[PDB]
Amino acid sequence: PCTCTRCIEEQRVSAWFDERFNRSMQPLLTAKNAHLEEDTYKWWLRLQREKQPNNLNDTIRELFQVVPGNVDPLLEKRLVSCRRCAVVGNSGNLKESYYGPQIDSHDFVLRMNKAPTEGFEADVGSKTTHHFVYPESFRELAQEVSMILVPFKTTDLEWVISATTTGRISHTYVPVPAKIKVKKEKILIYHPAFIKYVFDRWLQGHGRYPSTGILSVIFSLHICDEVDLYGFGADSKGNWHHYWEGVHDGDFESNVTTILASINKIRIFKGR
Ligand SMILES: CC(=O)N[C@H]1[C@@H](Oc2ccccc2[N+](=O)O)O[C@H](CO)[C@H](O)[C@@H]1O[C@@H]1O[C@H](CO)[C@H](O)[C@H](O)[C@H]1O
Repeated sequence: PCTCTRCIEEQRVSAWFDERFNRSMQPLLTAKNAHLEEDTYKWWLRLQREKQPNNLNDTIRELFQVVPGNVDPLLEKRLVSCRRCAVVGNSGNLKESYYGPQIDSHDFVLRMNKAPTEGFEADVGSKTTHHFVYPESFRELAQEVSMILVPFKTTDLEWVISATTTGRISHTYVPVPAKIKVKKEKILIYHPAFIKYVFDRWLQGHGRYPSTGILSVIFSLHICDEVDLYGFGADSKGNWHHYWEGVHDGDFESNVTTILASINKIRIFKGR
């Protein structure tokens, strides 16, 4: 049992939560766990429908010649008794929220997409432990930050290989960076099967596939004991914009987070 006030894993608090949460899921890819079931693989290929993708097992073998192939799938949660995490979305409800110090007080701070901290630190914090990206939504990261690649197609895994070595992939469905500066040892890979678990069990099949925001939340339910959300949802005026500047069912995903908050499995900080 964790030593926090409450523990996300705890069963028999909410049967709605217990129906959905599966403690056996592994959120990160490793050489050990990389075999996909045929149904999961076919579903994952259908997300972006690449023509004639390379063999996935060959692609993953080549990937783990480059980035670490034996990460602990819960990032060494077994060595801590209360891991507290902040998941920071991109909403302009963070503007003038002054949430930075409270965000930075957490053990892990998880960010996503091209969201910057520089010049926004009083609102969004300066700490990042983990940052979710995909080739089409990447920005250079500070050297301490773990990069969590979320792969939506075979080419996303080939892009990690390329962008840290030969720099041969510069376009997917849009232009993508040919090179990144992230150290290979700092790269983590979101497991495809965990994407499908989010879609089937948490989203009950709503949307074409899950948004990055909700993938980040459910990932954090597994790796953390206590989760606080910042920068999710609209602002107080009903605007959806980013704090610095038809694929997903954002209303259904929103409602999952609202329900999670109502049963004290997360806390949501609404901002401004
Ligand atoms: C808006 C939308 O449907 N985006 C899809 C679409 O994207 C494009 C296809 C062809 C040309 C330009 C774009 N694009 O810049 O919008 O199809 C691709 C697959 O080919 C993706 O599914 C786009 O969806 C985005 O996918 C990323 C992950 O790659 C992430 O889930 C975004 O939230 C999602 O909008």
